[PDB]
Amino acid sequence: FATNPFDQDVEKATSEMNTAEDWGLILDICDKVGQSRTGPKDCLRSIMRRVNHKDPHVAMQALTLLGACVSNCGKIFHLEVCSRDFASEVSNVLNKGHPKVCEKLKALMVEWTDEFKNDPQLSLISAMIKNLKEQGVTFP
Repeated sequence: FATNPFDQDVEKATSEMNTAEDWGLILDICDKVGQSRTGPKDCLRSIMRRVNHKDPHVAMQALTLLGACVSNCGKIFHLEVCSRDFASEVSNVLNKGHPKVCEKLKALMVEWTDEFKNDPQLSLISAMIKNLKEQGVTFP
């Protein structure tokens, strides 16, 4: 019965009508995440639904929103991204996704492992990279 409070803003920020992702709507999303206990998880789940959209223009906009949340929301968001739920969502996107979408998601992962390298609680992204490399996936 419950609706995700991020769904509406995430849709406008990543609309197919947009020439590019709306940054004003991105920063408002980042600020909103930090206002509630469930903000990080609610937002990440909403983002991943848009990353899974049929139109790659929508999926590309969603990945820049994902990157902005990891950049601006701090450890609380990094912990959400460091989950089995995200790892499942990553392999589901890489197996069905457009090459342009796969390129961007894998690029973000390489950036995150470098950013998370000094935190042992944030090792999951590096573990996902190693696991995907065993399956023959390349990470430039």
